Amino acid sequence: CGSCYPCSCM
Ligand SMILES: [Cu+2]
Ligand code: NA
Ligand code: NA
Repeated sequence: CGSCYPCSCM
């Protein structure tokens, strides 16, 4: 990250 920080959704 994003809205799943820390990822892997990115
Ligand atoms: Cu992330
Ligand atoms: Na960031
Ligand atoms: Na990813």
